[PDB]
Amino acid sequence: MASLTEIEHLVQSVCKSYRETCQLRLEDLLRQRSNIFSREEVTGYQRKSMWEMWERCAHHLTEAIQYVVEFAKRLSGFMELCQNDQIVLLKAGAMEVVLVRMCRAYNADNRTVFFEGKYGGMELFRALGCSELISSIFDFSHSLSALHFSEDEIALYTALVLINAHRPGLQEKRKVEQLQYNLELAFHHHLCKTHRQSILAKLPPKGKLRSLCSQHVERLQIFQHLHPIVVQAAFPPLYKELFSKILHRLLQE
Ligand SMILES: CC(C)(O)C(=O)N[C@@H]1CC[C@@]2(S(=O)(=O)c3ccc(F)cc3)c3ccc(C(F)(C(F)(F)F)C(F)(F)F)cc3CC[C@@H]12
Repeated sequence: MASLTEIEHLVQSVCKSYRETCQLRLEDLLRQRSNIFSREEVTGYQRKSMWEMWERCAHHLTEAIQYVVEFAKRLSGFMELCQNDQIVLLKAGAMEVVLVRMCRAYNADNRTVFFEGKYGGMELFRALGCSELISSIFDFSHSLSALHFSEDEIALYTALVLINAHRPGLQEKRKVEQLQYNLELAFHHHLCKTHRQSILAKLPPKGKLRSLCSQHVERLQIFQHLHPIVVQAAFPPLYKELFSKILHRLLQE
């Protein structure tokens, strides 16, 4: 349906929604790159109990997912969908959007990430006992950072991660299909206009994001078996809803 200028307003409106629902400002993230944790502070984290590290990380993932819900709310056409599809889209997209957004807090020169006020490497999360998933998270961020995303690019790409008509459970599939197409056009027009079409082939493939989510849910089903009471008492209720309601409350707000 959409025309040009109408499709150009969408680019501006999708970048605004993303700028707003940013957990950390990109400018403040590049400012703290020099604040690397000491070998002692690193050792502190490595010596934490597995369940205390897991609940510290679960709380951080929940906080990040809560910004993605807010982003989805301000996303043009998203709140114009039915509530079933809104939950379908978030319950698949939210984690993958977080996995994309996290590249802004990864420094590729020292292979570190901003965590709890300072930058630290893979070794910081050793207490989690899922080195393979940590490796995959850092390697994904490494490849995404190599694209040298702009704030507009990272905004349109994440809205496309979120709006996928190939999600099982969509009641109004054709409505989502129309929005996914308008957002695809908007993304391609910005890449065209800014002479950045090159990144399309360089972008991550279909199952790269999908494999991280499966690795995460496999590794949680493993922890949750060893410490089921830790999950019930010390894990956030939104984390448990998405990976083991809250979404209805956050949506109508
Ligand atoms: C911008 C900002 C704040 O950095 C951000 O968006 N963070 C994201 C939200 C929290 C965070 S992190 O920093 O704590 C993190 C953890 C391990 C890493 F290797 C790298 C980062 C996180 C926390 C737990 C997990 C688990 F799957 C994992 F098992 F991997 F730890 C969990 F715990 F959920 F299972 C994965 C991730 C990856 C995405 C980032």
